[PDB]
Amino acid sequence: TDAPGALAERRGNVMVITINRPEARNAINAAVSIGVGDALEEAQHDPEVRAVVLTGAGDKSFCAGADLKAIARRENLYHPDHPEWGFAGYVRHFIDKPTIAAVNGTALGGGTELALASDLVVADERAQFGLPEVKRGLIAAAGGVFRIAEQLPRKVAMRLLLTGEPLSAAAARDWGLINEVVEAGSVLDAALALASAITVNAPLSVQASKRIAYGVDDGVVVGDEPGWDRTMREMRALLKSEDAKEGPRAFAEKREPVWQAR
Amino acid sequence: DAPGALAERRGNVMVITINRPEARNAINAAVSIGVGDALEEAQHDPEVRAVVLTGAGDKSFCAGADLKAIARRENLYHPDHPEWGFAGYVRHFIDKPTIAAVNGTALGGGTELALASDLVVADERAQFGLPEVKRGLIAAAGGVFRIAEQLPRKVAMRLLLTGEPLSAAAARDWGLINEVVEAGSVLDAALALASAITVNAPLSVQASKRIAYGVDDGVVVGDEPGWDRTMREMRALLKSEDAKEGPRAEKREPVWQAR
Amino acid sequence: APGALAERRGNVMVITINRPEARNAINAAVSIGVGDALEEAQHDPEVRAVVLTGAGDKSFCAGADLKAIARRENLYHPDHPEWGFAGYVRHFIDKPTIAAVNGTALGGGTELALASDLVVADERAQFGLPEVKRGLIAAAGGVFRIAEQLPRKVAMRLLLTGEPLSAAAARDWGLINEVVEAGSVLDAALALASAITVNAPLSVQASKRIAYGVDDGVVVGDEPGWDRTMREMRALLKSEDAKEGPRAFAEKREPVWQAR
Repeated sequence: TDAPGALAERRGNVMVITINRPEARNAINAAVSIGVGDALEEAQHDPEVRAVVLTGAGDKSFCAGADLKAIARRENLYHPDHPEWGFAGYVRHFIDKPTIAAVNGTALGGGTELALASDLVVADERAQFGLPEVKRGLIAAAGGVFRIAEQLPRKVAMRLLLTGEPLSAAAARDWGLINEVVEAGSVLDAALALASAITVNAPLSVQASKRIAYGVDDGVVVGDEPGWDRTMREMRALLKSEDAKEGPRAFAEKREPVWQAR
Repeated sequence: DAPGALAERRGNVMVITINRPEARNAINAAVSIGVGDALEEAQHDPEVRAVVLTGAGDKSFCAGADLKAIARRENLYHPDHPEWGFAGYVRHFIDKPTIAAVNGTALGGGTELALASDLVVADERAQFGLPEVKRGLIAAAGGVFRIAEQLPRKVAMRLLLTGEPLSAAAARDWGLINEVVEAGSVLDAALALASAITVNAPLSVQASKRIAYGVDDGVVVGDEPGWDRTMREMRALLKSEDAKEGPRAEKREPVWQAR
Repeated sequence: APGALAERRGNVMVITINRPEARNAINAAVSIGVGDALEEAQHDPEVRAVVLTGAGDKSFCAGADLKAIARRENLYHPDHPEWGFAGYVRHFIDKPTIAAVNGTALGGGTELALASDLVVADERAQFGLPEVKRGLIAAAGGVFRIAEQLPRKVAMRLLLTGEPLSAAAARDWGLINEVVEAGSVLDAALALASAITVNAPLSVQASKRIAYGVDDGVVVGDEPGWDRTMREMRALLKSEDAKEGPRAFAEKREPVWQAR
């Protein structure tokens, strides 16, 4: 085997990054973060690259979320040499070039956070979104807790965040959270077509427009810093809780968890 | 002849009911004391995993600030907790989820209670809106700065500047509220929504809420400029002749002096 | 002829961009006309609302005047650079502003709509930020305001593709308030003005100052966006691509970008 966690390939002036763990529903671990993060860095630096598409290998999963076995090992999910890029080497990894998530199937928790972190999203009609973290005693630590209400109407975002219940591709599109819903199996082609609608434009204009729209000073999205800081503060406490143990233990034991609030 | 608001348990939910149906459940100090105290009790009671806010009866959730009490110089907030704001509710952050069960009219202050809630479920007959501008006042209970945070900017500005109402169906379509339900069933629908949250990990829910609202040291810090600007405008506005003329106007058109 | 006209319709000042032969594109003459009228409206207590529209039946405003840009002319009000593009986009006033979009509203024209409190549009109107197709950017507030007024993902598609949005689609997202029958946009705008001007003027004015976060006359929350926009635009205007884009559009051909 020895296949990398993520592949990178070039379709003309678009870099296509494919999460490459279908045997594990394309869940994020450190190996995926290395593949994705390095490819994004290459995309940033190669002036022949005009856009990036992120997708998942196979026909069922974009990204099922953070790898639960890695969490259980109390293992870092991020690029080991680039903690500053966050989850998947992606969610706190600003690049000047447009990013499009091509959501080929399940996109729960971490998968939805990858969508939120992308500029644009095209989804297979079968794709499901959501932030179910609150059902397991953790939280959407990869940006979801503070970005969801930035990209969906506040009340709609709060229902998703607090219930942990999923959202169809159609409902995601209706709220303005993803851009387009496409026929089963066509998500990569559709995303490359959207990429083409951007890459025909003036590169310096697209790059400058991105930096201004996200409030970027020196490669950092300034406005996200308090969100990251608050998320990190809360996770530190939560990862120390008895309930964060019970969530996984209960799921495995096929019983409802019994929460203690400690 | 009754308390301004009631608090009761439905399982692990505290239901807080505004209890002035003869005054269309308008907010005065008596309501603010009851609501505020019930919220603070909810916050520290481990048996309580969610809060539902609703109005007594089949007609009104909350018609707004009590204008009779407004005319008569009486403060509307909790006298021991001015910092909780209008109805003891709109500047009273709690960790636990809050659901407005809007059983009828929800105008001005009433819409501001919805804005202050995490989630909103509404009776099909419910109306929202911010008619303060028609009465020579403003939406001082958070409405002026929160409306554009929860609706698209242009849609919000139209509501704010015209003072015209918004139907329950329209609020739902815009994503200002979560669900519209059949007449009479709003409390059971809110309780169902509460159960979709309370099955989840409490510390997860509680942390998600703090992060999502940007809470540090129990306060929504991002709201401070809005409250400060509201307070300065409101103080200045209450001295204007138009702020007197508006409330008084005997079912006739007001005549504005811009003074 | 002045770049903008101003008339009264009751207690409403109607400002009309007056370069129909240039698709009502913005130059310094328009900024002078619009900016002066806005400030007159601010200080005349008989004026309770303002409507901004374009002359003719084809265009509200097709954008920044491209010949003026090619000459490196300033497009703003010579006496009031602080008001920004069209003497409008950084010119806060107390009183409600309604853009009555009678047709094409692209680039600068969409930026006028973004800067207005409310927007009513002719069914034929198109919105969009095609600056990215001409090697420039929406420097008149579009780059940072578009995601404030449309859902982030929808905004980012508009911004990065440069492709337009129909009046109906803009209304469906809540970017504008209403879509009306061809030719009726001014009447629709006046009707909406009336829905506001009957209200208490002190209340309306205070509601505006709070909703936009106005302190000591300054819309303070927009400062970082203006500052980033300004620093980027100055760097962009020095690139060959910023000259190629408009040259290519003038020459009816595809551009060849160099990333410089």
